[PDB]
Amino acid sequence: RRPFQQKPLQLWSKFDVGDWLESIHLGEHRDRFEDHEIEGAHLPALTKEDFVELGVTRVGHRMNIERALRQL
Repeated sequence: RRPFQQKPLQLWSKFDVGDWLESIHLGEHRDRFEDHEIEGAHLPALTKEDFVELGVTRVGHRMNIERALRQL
């Protein structure tokens, strides 16, 4: 169990995003989204060029990240 499972998207600290990323099998991105201090409130406003800057250069990852967003 982890605190992102327990609080709304908009209250996710940068550490919570990192927890959620790993939960969707994208922990490879956890440290670069943490240095950019991406928060939960940030996740639904990320543009494709944001995702590149965050190093999510693979289409497949972008789309997994965004299937998961809607599941929330």
